[PDB]
Amino acid sequence: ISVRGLAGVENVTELKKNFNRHLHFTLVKDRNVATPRDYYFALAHTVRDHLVGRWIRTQQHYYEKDPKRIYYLSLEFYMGRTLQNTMVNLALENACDEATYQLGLDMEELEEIEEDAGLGNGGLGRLAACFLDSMATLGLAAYGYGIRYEFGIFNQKICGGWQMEEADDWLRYGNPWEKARPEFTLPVHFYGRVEHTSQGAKWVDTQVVLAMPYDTPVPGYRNNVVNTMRLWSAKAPNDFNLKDFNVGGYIQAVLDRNLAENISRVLYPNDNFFEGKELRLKQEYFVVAATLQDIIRRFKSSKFGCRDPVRTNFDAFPDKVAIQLNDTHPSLAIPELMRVLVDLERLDWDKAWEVTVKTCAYTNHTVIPEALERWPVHLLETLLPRHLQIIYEINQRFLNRVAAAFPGDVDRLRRMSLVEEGAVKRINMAHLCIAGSHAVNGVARIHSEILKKTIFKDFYELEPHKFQNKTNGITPRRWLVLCNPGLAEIIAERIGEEYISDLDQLRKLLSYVDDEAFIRDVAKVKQENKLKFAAYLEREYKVHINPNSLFDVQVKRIHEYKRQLLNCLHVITLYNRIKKEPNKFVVPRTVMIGGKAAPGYHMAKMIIKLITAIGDVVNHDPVVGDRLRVIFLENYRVSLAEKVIPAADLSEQISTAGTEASGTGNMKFMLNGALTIGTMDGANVEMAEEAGEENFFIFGMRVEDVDRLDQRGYNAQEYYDRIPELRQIIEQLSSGFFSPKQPDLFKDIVNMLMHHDRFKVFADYEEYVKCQERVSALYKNPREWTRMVIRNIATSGKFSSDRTIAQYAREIWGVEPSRQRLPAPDEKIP
Amino acid sequence: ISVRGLAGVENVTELKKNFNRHLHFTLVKDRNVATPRDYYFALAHTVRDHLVGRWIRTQQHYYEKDPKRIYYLSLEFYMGRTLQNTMVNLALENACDEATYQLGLDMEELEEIEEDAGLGNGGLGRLAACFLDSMATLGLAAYGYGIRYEFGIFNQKICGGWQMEEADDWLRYGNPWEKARPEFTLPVHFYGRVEHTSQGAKWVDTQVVLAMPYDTPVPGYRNNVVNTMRLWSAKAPNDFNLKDFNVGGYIQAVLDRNLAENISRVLYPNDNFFEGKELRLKQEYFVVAATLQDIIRRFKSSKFGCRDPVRTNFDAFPDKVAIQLNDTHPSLAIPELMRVLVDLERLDWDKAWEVTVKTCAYTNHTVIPEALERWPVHLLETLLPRHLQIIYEINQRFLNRVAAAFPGDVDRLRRMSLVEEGAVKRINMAHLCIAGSHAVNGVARIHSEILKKTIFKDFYELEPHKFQNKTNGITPRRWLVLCNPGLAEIIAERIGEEYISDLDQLRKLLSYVDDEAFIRDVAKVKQENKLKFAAYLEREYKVHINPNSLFDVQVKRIHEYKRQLLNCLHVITLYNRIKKEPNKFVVPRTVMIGGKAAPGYHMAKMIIKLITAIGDVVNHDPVVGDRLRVIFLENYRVSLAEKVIPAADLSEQISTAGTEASGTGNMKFMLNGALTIGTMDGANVEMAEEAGEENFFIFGMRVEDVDRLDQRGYNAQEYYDRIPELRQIIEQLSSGFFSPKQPDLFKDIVNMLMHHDRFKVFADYEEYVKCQERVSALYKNPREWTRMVIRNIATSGKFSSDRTIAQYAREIWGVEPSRQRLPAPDEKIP
Ligand SMILES: O=c1[nH]cnc2c1ncn2[C@@H]1O[C@H](COP(=O)(O)O)[C@@H](O)[C@H]1O
Ligand SMILES: O=c1[nH]cnc2c1ncn2[C@@H]1O[C@H](COP(=O)(O)O)[C@@H](O)[C@H]1O
Ligand SMILES: *Cc1c(COP(=O)(O)O)cnc(C)c1O
Ligand SMILES: *Cc1c(COP(=O)(O)O)cnc(C)c1O
Ligand SMILES: NC(=O)[C@H]1O[C@H](CO)[C@@H](O)[C@H](O)[C@H]1O
Ligand SMILES: NC(=O)[C@H]1O[C@H](CO)[C@@H](O)[C@H](O)[C@H]1O
Repeated sequence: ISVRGLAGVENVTELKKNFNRHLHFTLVKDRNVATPRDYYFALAHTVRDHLVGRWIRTQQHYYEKDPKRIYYLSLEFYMGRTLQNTMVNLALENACDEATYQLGLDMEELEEIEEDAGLGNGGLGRLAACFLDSMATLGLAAYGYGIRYEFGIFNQKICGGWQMEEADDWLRYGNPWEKARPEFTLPVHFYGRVEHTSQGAKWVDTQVVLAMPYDTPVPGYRNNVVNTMRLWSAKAPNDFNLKDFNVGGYIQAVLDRNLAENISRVLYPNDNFFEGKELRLKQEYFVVAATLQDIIRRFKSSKFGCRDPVRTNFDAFPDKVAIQLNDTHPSLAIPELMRVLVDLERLDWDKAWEVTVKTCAYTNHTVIPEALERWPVHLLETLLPRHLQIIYEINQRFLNRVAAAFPGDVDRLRRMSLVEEGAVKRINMAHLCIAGSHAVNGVARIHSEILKKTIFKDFYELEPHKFQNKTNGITPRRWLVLCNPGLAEIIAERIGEEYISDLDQLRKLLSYVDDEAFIRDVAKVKQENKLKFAAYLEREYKVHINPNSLFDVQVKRIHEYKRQLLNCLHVITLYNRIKKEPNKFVVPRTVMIGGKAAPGYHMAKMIIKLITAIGDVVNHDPVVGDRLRVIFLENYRVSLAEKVIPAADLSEQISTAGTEASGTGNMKFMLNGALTIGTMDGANVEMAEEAGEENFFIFGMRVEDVDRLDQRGYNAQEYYDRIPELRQIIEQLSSGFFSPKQPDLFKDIVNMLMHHDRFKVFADYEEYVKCQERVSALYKNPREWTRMVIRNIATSGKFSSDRTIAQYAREIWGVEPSRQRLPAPDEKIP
Repeated sequence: ISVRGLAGVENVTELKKNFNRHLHFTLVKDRNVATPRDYYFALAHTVRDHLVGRWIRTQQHYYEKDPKRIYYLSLEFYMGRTLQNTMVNLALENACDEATYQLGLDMEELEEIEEDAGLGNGGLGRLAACFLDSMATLGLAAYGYGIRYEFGIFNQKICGGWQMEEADDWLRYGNPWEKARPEFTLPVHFYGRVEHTSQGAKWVDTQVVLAMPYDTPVPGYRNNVVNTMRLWSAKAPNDFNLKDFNVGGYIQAVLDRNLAENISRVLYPNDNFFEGKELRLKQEYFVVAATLQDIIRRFKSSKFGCRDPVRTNFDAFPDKVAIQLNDTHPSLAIPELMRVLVDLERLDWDKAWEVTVKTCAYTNHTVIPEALERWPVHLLETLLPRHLQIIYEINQRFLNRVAAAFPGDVDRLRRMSLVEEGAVKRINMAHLCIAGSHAVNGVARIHSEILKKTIFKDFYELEPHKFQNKTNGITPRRWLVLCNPGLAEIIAERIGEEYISDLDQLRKLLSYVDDEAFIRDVAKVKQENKLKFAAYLEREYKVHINPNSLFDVQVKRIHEYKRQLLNCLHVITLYNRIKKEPNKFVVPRTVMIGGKAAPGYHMAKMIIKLITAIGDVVNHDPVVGDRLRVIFLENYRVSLAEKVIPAADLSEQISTAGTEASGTGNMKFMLNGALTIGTMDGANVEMAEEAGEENFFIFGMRVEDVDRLDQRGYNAQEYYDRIPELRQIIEQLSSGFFSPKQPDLFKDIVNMLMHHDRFKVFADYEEYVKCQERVSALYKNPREWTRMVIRNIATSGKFSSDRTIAQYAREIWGVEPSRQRLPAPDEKIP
């Protein structure tokens, strides 16, 4: 059937009876009233059973051996569905497929019932999920820590061409994967005041919120290692949240508990954009305060909570603990760790600071200013008074370091300060992170260099040893084996299976680049994928596409810097050319654009309306026929990504040079047989470098060109004046060609494009359509297109998250990865 | 060990491995980190497994056979713990005891970990729970329908002698008994307006709240019948509760979902008191609207949803459905059933009304005016506009019936109206219930007569056939076998086990009233019970009592009509007499008073402070010694009742004649070996009548005496003037003898007692202490006390809820009870 494992005799029988046990005893249903949703749950519980045994021994193992522990703090974890992934990592897929078949059910149909765990916005959250899978596969004693939002990223609905947001109640029917651990609830403080008494400061008169943990298992790939993802939930105490007496109402006091519990209610739907709301700051401190207590508790036991030197010496803390900060969201971990060490454990400042810097490491993910976290001091002042005092003291000492290294450089001092003066004073969280961590890294080579050269230049000059780079990666398990079993099978047929946890081995495929059978197969699976997606489209969304055309797709969050607008201009150009010479042959294309816009991002929402507006015109023009279709992919998410990517021919990674820190969707497309048209931005550079620029469609300005233009001054009128095809489009938009009933509907887009385009869309227009012509040329030659594809796939190995994690491990965390199978799952009950 | 069933070889082994399965696979723990709480859950899941098989076949059975269905609507269901009860009804107790023992654990210790299901206030809610157990034991196709409050009755804490209320988070650790059924969610409407169009009215522009059901199994006693208790939870729709667009904030819209979900958040802690708050009205309509939809759906399938006459003829509705209204809380069921039949199904008014009256039956529970539900019309008008219109039409037609029967009686018309004019117009829910039901019943003989003679006189004259009586009862399973296995065993030793589901058989014990061994045994178990309770007291609450003294207990909600104050006066009297003649012998007594006061009931809370104030004085007077102890039993609840009642010698049921509709705690004490001192009120009359007044300590005014006094005019000064012992107490209260630091602390109590005592506490004072002297006299003669006890126990059979349900069944519902074992639980999987 494929290498989804063995469908053993004993195990298919065992699976079936357990499927029936759960349907009866767990779901309390009988075959006669059971629905697909019930069947899905019986299977999920049956699969979950197989990894609890491993989960328990893994955790027990780490307790016995006591290795260095990795803590990955992130406010986002974009997990997606987890049934199939679990089957894959446990080699259960074929057995489950068989068993459910014998039970008379379609596993694929059941898999579609599982709700996505959308606890993230985009790249940053998905990176975290890929990292977890890799850390488990490389046998690292690693823990993912976050917030268990009951409402994840909103579900997007397109009404009359506009985006409609609706609550994502992913827990509505339950989550069979998590395991509530109410017994490990912890208290978290807010507000209050600071009392300076005799021997130390005291954080007093605080409001308490309880943090209840929920553990989700993270299975490694076929090595019997099951790590833990601990997500916190906010709960109100039953005392003060009722006990602070003297009139108000007993009922009202019970109803008001949903005020402290609102902390983990909803994820903030902003991607690369900072909103300074108090609720967000609360979520940030919440995950940090609870997580650290758990970290120190585990440390206090270790082998110190037995003997060792005997005396809670936190000198070994950094040798046993490593906490990674995913962006600046969990930045309060630094001042929080100091508060606990200084205020509670009573270490001296300096010893405490040495410990903190040595255990903390920060990852930066963007250079755009509007994404930078600068919290107003009046907020920190009220909500976390002691942390503010600690931050001012960290700043004081740091700045003294600076003054001593750069005597007289008074502007450097203000530029480096953690405190920003002006309208309102703010705290620059990124500066905090750099000062309190022993390593700061970028997510792609160019981005990392940009940090050193630009944004964090002064910091780099002060401590050059802190700055590193760790190019992002993706997991070949979910992003290849899981979503594209067909491609994975034909690869395995030639080079075996060891590449799933050693993607570098994909290079061996280079020697099949002239192989006639392989070229035929690679081209076959991509055609099978396109057919399946074309079907799904009419199945769930309804209104036909042509599977023979080139599948041109751009799926990612809607942003001005990602330039879906630049993609829009090209689509309109194709349309206009066709209308000019109808009877001329052009390569057919189905251009699919999908992505979510943050609720408050007016421009982003205006862009989604434009895309659908273009499709209304293009898709109903009889002269165009089936040569051009413009489709907006609704509710783009992980599970949807797993469907489109394997069906794509062309991947659009056209951000303005120097704005996309890395990107990861780009890597997903590369490993799945799509060719890339893009700019020399983020990881695009390393991908072209790995595959050879001849096998990549690169165009537009490089970072240096962008800066030159800025010195000069960017003027969009010039481009408007010198390109008639461009001029024709802008005037079509301006006159209502795309919005008849509302002729001025797109005035904001045009106005912006002409007068305040921060991302110079026009500057790359000519080179973009010229370059698009070259891919259409190559697509006309099936054999050569597929051969270039094989050059990409065969060369994508460097982009596996296993490689990324192995580097973080050795260069930042100080631990050694290991592909050693944990001693089986075998029963045991001590 | 006792007759807690057989501890079979095969089953103790089977239980153990299943206990281990769950501890591993369900709880995901290993013996080395498992806590008592974990052990409790493993056991609970192991026990729950045994009744799912029966649950499924019972429900399937009712679907096949299609008998008449009973629907018990109640806003309260005071269930208490459910582990032991389940073991008892399944004959699993000894097997579980053995198995857990072999596993090295104490079942009793684990049982103490289960949280009480406090979804009720007192009598009314507990009656509902006892009724469910009985309906299952008598094989009735019955369903309990209510609200799944996430916060039940508050937990009471005594701080400095005052009651402190704190949220009852009973779901904090989970509920292994319920089974969420999100797939059966239903929509419920609120607000909106009525559109009268061509063919009928239309309820339009409503706000929708979703009702999600949760089923809990209700096992009958050893007959393999497992009925269902369906509790609704409020959920916000994800559309409009987000989709009603045009600025407000996306975050705020998601946070505001906890506004529609507040409906099932907390139970209203009022016992026999009406609070006209909008939230309460919402809860009331919520349970009714959801429940009825479920009722009609099941009806539409029946055997009509196949064939029968063919044409949704609701003429057979009453032959297939019976809905019992527990008090007036679910009274909206009447106008709601009309709205669905008339507005949706389009039946004519008259046919619809005939159906409604024939399926609905109402139970009244109190005669005090402040407990009567009179909803302001402006509330109904805004929240349920169509129901108000239907109510006015029901009233219109009813009043026309009245006018036609009593021509010219214009005052009768206003007195009978469902609409009350005055300050604000109100709707008298009780009148609604009488007009729309085919049977109205009281809960004890005297109470029922009082309804006919007083409160509902006019209604009785119009339709005498509607009024009936159904004396309350309690379940011998939880209230005897479960809480007092020792007494149950010695009874079984003489007369067998058939009395557990046939309590009348307890009469056979009369012939052992002179049996020397039996008297010794009955007295032995009561001494063992008192010792165990005396221990528990120091264990969990700490500060000694003497097990040899008489256990004088009064446990029920704190009310002015229940007269804990009258009990207080006697206690102070005993104290004062002792202080007068210290060296005189008196029978030692530990007087235990326990109960919860509604948060807003100032007087009730003042009484709790008095009780503790008396104990502070009495309990620390060296002259008193161990002859008198005053203890306030904290957080009185079902699980606590199961501990004190079996340890009581004297039961206090001293409400003012004509105020306690029935009572049930009284019956609990009678079946457990305590003698009763009380007034001729509620069921007390029938209990004395059953045991013989010679075996009962009756005192005080009868109903007739109370009325005579009211004609005359009650003047408390008289009693104050003529009784020096009484005068001495009032002056002790008045001068701070019981509250040194705050001398005027109890001025409200004294003021009330002297000037506005609605329940004439002073009027029964003399006869009360005189009567208390007679029980002390009898207690001095152990042999005769125990013989009188045997006369009570042997004669309590009439007070089993099996008898009550069998009457409701035959005289109101029109169904025949059956003690037939359902065809085993045996596997099966169709
Ligand atoms: O005190 C202890 N005795 C024995 N095993 C322990 C103890 N503390 C932790 N463990 C084991 O280590 C696992 C790790 O627990 P953690 O504290 O949540 O990381 C637990 O599930 C147990 O298997
Ligand atoms: O359409 C049907 N076919 C077969 N069994 C049914 C059907 N509807 C209900 N049942 C059975 O009747 C039980 C009663 O379901 P209820 O509707 O919740 O009362 C179900 O759990 C099934 O065993
Ligand atoms: C991989 C992924 C992303 C990141 O895509 P980019 O193109 O790097 O912006 C975002 N959303 C989803 C659903 C993803 O799977
Ligand atoms: C039985 C019971 C009641 C009812 O007692 P009464 O004395 O009738 O008022 C109230 N609360 C609890 C906990 C009960 O078990
Ligand atoms: N999605 C994102 O917010 C950011 O982090 C991702 C993961 O590091 C990057 O690939 C992306 O370029 C950046 O905008
Ligand atoms: N507890 C109560 O509210 C009421 O209903 C109970 C059950 O019918 C009665 O026994 C009680 O006398 C009455 O006050």
